[PDB]
Amino acid sequence: MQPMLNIALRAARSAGELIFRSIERLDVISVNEKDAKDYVTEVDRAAEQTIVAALRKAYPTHAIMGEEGGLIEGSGEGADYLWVIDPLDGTTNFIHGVPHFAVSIACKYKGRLEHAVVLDPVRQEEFTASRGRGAALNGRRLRVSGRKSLEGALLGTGFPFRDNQIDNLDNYLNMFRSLVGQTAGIRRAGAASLDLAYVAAGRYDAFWEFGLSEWDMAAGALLVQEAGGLVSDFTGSHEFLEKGHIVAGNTKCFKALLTTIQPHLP
Amino acid sequence: MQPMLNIALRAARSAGELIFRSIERLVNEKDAKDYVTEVDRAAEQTIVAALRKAYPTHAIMGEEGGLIEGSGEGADYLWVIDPLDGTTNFIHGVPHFAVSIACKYKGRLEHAVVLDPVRQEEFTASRGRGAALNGRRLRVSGRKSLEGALLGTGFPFRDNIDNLDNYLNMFRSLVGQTAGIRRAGAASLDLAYVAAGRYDAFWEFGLSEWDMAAGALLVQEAGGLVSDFTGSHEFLEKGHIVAGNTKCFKALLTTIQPHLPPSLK
Ligand SMILES: O=C(O)c1cc(O)c(O)c(O)c1
Repeated sequence: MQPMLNIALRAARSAGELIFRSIERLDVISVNEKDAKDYVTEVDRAAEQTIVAALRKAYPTHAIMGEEGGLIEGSGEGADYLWVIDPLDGTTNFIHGVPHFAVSIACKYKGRLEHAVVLDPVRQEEFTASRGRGAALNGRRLRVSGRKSLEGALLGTGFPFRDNQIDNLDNYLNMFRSLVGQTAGIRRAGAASLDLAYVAAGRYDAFWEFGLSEWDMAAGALLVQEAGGLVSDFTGSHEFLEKGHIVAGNTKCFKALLTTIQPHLP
Repeated sequence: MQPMLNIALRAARSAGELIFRSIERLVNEKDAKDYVTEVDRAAEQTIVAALRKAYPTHAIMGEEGGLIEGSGEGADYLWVIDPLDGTTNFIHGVPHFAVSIACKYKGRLEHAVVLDPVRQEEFTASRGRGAALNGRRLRVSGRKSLEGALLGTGFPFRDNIDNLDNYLNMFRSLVGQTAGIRRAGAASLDLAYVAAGRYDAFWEFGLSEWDMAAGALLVQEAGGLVSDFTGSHEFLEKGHIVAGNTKCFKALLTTIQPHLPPSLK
């Protein structure tokens, strides 16, 4: 409804239609191990081109930070706007044909989250927010869940590394373990932007993950904030975008989750 | 597609439309379980009415209703119904859950439906006919190893550090090779995703027969392999299952046997 948000939304829609046609072709004509990385890079960069063309047609002086393309500075007052783009969040899902992935676009004005779009092109779920305007899913206002504690909570999470990183891993599995008793479930769906959007819509009561990139978190974090939730890093501060670890939730479940993970950090 | 499978498919469609309207509306914690029991039993009634309109002599085993014997020749047919698989997702509004209907003839899996009513994805199979998603032939993935594999898994319980440790050990060993491990929260859809090539393999323990029956037939008919944790074919009875493409099934089975007690073997 704000012109900048509408621009971002149409760019996400075009990218998502491209991604949807790609998955359709994938599902009938089956790429093998070696080709998978190259197919993903191709679809990623085609969707990013779609988005960036649409954005720059309206705001050519803005700064752009894409997953495929890196950081490109803006000029004049446009230098105060930074687009943070994951054109395809959930690439492993995508390349396997798992229908759970999103386009993720955030706009920051002087370093504050200003606009956000997370678009599931399969389910056709459009999560939007502007700073101080609240959040919507396909036009309906979003609210975080009301659950009062982790008792029976449904959490989201993820471990995005798939390396040797035995320190991190153990710590994570310790966090995970402490959460297993109270919660009704933990889900590992494979796209952090959709996990944050689901926190915002009330579908998850909270979410925690480390090892993320800015483009994975930016839009979904604004969604959670504007839906009435809380978002921070693992230490409780607001440097999640920079550090790559994030806790998001409704008020009570955010607080309980943060407390629960404290013993498994220094 | 054979008339018995088409009957099962229409029953799943009606149940799924009911489930979809139910999700649309949703309410605090205490009432949640009663709402879910209501929707569960309404969907099961829908399914069972449709099935028995065609095969009144068949045996029926639903999650809500238990087992009812059949009669005559019909006693050799057993329908195994989960009317709503993935209730925690459902009650939270997470759009990942399915209706699961299997038909067994003399104890062997004969027909199968797994229906995602949100994404409108209809997984169908008959014994010796192969599997389809919305009418298109399904094949298990071609990946030759766990390198870059996407696996699926689940914990039905959370009462249990008896079980807990066991799983978390398995999990850890699998993290290096695979591209990802997923916990989506509906075993019937995890098996259907193995069948369609979306997961390269899947393992879970603590399941009920109605959770596994249809998806197991889907995997078999899509060219995959399905067994229990010991490698035998008593997954329906034991509640632990491994399914996958041929190589990733084999690798996953090998990987998890050393991390089990003799209890799950
Ligand atoms: O193995 C996992 O837990 C995992 C793997 C992923 O590729 C991923 O994006 C994620 O959020 C979780």
